[PDB]
Amino acid sequence: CCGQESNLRYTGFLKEKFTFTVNGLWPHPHSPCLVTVKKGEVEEKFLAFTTSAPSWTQISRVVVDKIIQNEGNRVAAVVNQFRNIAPQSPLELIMGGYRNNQASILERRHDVLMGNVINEIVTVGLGYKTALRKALYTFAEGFKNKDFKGAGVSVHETAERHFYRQSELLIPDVLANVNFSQADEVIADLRDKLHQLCEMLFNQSVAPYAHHPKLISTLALARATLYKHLRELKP
DNA sequence: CTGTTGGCAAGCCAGGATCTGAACAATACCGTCATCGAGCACTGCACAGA
Ligand SMILES: [Zn+2]
Repeated sequence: CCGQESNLRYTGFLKEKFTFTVNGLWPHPHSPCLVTVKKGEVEEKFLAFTTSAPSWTQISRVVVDKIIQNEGNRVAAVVNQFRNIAPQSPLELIMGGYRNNQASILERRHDVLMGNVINEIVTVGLGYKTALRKALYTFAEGFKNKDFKGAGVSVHETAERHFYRQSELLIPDVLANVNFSQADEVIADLRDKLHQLCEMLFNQSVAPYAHHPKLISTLALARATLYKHLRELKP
C-alpha cells in the first residue's frame, strides 16, 4: 500500500454481519452540517458529497469552505473553535470526502496540504454554478410535471458535475495570472468563459429532448431562468 | 486591289377592398453497489466389484 518496509504485515481479516440502531444524531466535531427546520424541531444532517463533489485543482479547500460559509450549512466544531480563538486569523481547510453509490465509490475529492482574490474567484465560480442549477432544476421539475420519464428529471445533477470538470480547465491559467493589477481583468475574462460554459452545458443537458413539442414551455422557462441569473452575475 | 461619315433616342399619370388560418391521442423497459450462508447444480476421482 505504501511501499515501505515493515516487520509485521497483515494479509487478511475476518468480518460478519452486525446491525444495531443509533437514534438521534451524535455531535461529531469533525464535519460540517446542514440545518433544516421541519415542523417546530431543528434537524441537522452532516454534509456529504451527494450528487456532486465540488472541486477545483489547487483550491478545492476554498470551494468547499465557501459552500459551507454561504450556501443552512454550518462549520465543523473544530473550525468553530478556531474562529473563536483567532477571529482575525486566516483560515484554510484540510478536507475530504467520497461520492458513492452504496458500496461503490464513484468519486474522491481531498485537499491535504500543509488569497482574497482566490476567495473572489471561488465566489464567482459558485455563482455561475448556481445559475446553471436553478435553470436545469426548473427544466427537470417541468419535465417531471409533464409526466415525462427518463433521465430528464436529473439533468441538473449531471450538468453540475460537468460544470466543475469543464471549469477546472480554466483554473490553472487563472491562478497563474493573478496579481494586484491583473486581478480584475482575469476575473472578468473568467466570467465571460463561465457564462459561455453555462450556456453550452445547458444546451448539452437539454439536447436529448429536442423535438419534444410538449416540453417547449418547460424548456423556454428554463432558458429564461438561466439568462435571468446570468445577467445578475455581471457586475 | 479597294467597304464611309454626322446627327438624333420623349413626356404625363395611375397599383384596391372584403374575410377566413383546426382538432384528438400517444413519449417504454433492463443491467452495468455489496454482503452472508444456505440450498442445490457441473465435474472430475479414482476405484471394487460387476
Ligand atoms: Zn504501508
